[PDB]
Amino acid sequence: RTFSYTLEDHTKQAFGIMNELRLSQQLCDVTLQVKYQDAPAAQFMAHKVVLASSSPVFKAMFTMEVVSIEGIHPKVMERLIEFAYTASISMGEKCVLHVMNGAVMYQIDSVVRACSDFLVQ
Amino acid sequence: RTFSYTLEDHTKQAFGIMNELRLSQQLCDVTLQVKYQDAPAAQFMAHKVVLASSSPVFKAMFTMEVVSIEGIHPKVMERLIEFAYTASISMGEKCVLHVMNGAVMYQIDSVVRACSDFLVQ
Ligand SMILES: *[C@H]1C(C#N)=C(O)[C@@H](C)[C@@H]2CCc3c(nn(C)c3-c3cccnc3)[C@@]12C
Ligand SMILES: *[C@H]1C(C#N)=C(O)[C@@H](C)[C@@H]2CCc3c(nn(C)c3-c3cccnc3)[C@@]12C
Repeated sequence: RTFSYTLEDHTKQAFGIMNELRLSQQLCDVTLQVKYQDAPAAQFMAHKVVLASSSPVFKAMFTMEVVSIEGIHPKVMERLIEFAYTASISMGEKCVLHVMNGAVMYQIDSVVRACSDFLVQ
Repeated sequence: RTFSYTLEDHTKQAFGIMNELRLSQQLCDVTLQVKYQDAPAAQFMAHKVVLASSSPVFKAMFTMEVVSIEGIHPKVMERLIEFAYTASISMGEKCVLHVMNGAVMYQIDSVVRACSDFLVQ
């Protein structure tokens, strides 16, 4: 007989740690430079393999690097990265469209579907 | 008002992709050399930030590198890495103790508790 076991919460817990690591800027191997049209330049350190696992666009991009990002607002990028590491996203209603546009841009389909479904209303 | 959304399955899905990436040997930044006492040398490519998020011992170790691993059996290491990326682990009963010893060695407490609870019986 062969024993087997699954920890139901493991993925949620491992992501918690991965988020700590990003916040401590530990083990990061990418820096996203978001320069965008009158808004101040922002930088976001992250882990390539985590970004790739949430976005086909990031996966395509990566399969210490500094990446220039045009065409998306830093605050929008910030929220998408948070989603990549936390499985949740928040914005103030008067902006759920801007977020959606970022999520469309990065093929984060679950976020797109969420904003879209909410915007319809 | 501020909108918020959580994708319940995101962590399970992102890990699925991270596992694909490891299997395709994409974005890896560590190679674990497991040489152990009469057994053949084995190598395991992985992502530091994923190993770190499942093991305090790996986190301590990392906070393309080749790491020499002594004192643990390659097949045991293999199963622990699988657990790190899949949240599940399997072995053939006549070996759940060997696995437990590896899991103890790497402070993967949920695996230790699982084998321990099963061994008691
Ligand atoms: C509006 C908002 C709210 N409420 C947010 O929660 C965040 C997510 C938005 C970031 C992007 C943004 C916002 N307000 N504006 C006017 C923009 C913007 C500006 C220029 C180009 N694209 C977007 C926020 C702050
Ligand atoms: C026994 C086993 C079963 N059934 C497994 O599923 C895997 C996880 C074991 C790997 C380690 C191992 C096993 N059998 N032996 C004798 C060892 C071993 C040998 C020497 C030192 N430590 C462990 C497996 C194959």
